[PDB]
Amino acid sequence: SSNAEVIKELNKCREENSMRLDLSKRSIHILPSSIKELTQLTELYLYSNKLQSLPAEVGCLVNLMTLALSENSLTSLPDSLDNLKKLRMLDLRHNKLREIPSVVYRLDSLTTLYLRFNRITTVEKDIKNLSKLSMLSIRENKIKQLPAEIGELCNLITLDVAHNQLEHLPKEIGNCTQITNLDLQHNELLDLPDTIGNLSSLSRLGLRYNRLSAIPRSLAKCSALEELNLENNNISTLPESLLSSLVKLNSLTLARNCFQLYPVGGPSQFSTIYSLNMEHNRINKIPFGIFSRAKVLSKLNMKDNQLTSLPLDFGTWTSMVELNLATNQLTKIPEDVSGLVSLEVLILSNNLLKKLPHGLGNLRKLRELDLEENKLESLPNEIAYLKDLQKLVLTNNQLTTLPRGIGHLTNLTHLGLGENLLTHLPEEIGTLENLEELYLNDNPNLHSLPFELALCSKLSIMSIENCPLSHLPPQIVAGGPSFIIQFLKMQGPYRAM
Repeated sequence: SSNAEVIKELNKCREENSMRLDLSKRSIHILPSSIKELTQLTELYLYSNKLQSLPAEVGCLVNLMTLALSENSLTSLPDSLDNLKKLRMLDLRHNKLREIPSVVYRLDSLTTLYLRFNRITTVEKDIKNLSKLSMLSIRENKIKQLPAEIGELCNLITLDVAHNQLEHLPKEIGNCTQITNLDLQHNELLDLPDTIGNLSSLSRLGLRYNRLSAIPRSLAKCSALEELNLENNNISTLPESLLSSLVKLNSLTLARNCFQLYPVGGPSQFSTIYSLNMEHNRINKIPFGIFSRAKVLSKLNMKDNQLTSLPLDFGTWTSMVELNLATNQLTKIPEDVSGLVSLEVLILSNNLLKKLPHGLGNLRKLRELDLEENKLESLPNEIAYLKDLQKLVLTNNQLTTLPRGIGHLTNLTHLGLGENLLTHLPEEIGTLENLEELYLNDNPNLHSLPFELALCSKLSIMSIENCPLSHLPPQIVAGGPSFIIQFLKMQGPYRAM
């Protein structure tokens, strides 16, 4: 972009006396000093350019309120910006700064300051001069510690310091009582200050990917929290009565932390939570009656744990919609499962299940049932009642035959039967009118396919690898699933139709 275009637009802005000037996305390398004349400017946009400095004449724009400089190559700012006593927003993201430019600390009128994607390493104590600051985003820098003077930003509402190197938070942060969004994820925090509980207005607290070994109990004062995501830390236990005090908390994630037992605090500590994710831990037992007050608990994720049995109150979980028990040590499913009348998704992959209970047939709302990597010897006949079942994954088991009720899963689109010991498919496979995918790969004893498989008019993916299929002609089997479906139509009773 030629500079002469920029000069012409600058003249156009002068004549129009536009309170707004937008020079963004013009690959400007250097800016003309004539900018001095545009004293009427209240908004100046310069984002997505190649600027490496600003001219000191920018400080002449004493009426300027918004200055957007993001997505540049700046390393400093001219000291003349101190004249902008009306500047409310300063945007300096993706800009290759190594320190907050000193002139920024003197802009006592700022309410919004963006410094993302820069190589800033510390916030100096002069941050207190920005007493009117309500938005501070110093995300994605190399900051190792925050100054205690951060606590004088009493008007701060959102503090976004994610993807930094904070080891501890300054205890003074509690004096910022108007904070509602505190993003601290992808840091190296080792503990949280007890004064965090003074942020009584806090609704969003981002803590995942840090190194916290515990949570302060004073956090229980932050009753405005709606989501507590504590993923990827060392938390092994929660403070007693922490959960039961967060009466707005609807999403709890305690994943990838070192929990061996469920959090202490009794059934009342889950009474307001829609979703509980406790994956990748070492919990070996779900306590009896733990969800007795969890009237709105819909999603329970227990993947990658050490559950050896389900609690005997399992059937009481009427409200449950999605239950994930994958990568555990379960040897059986209690008949009580029939109480889960609202259950829609049941993930049981990577367990030690040999049989499924009769009660599996009462899961009238079950749509997805994943049973991959178990030791299943057979399917119960009641499988025929899962009329809303759409996905039935049975890969890597010891299944040998399918019950004739399998054809009653009229809503089934996915039937995964890979890595099993199947000898035949039942002829009722042909009533799966909506069957779209049928995986039969690695069935060493599947020597034939029923003619009725030709009635599955939507079947669009089928795996036959490492199946003998010896009752089918060698040329047809080598021709792939297209030729086998064609062969079963024309040699079967359904050709003339």
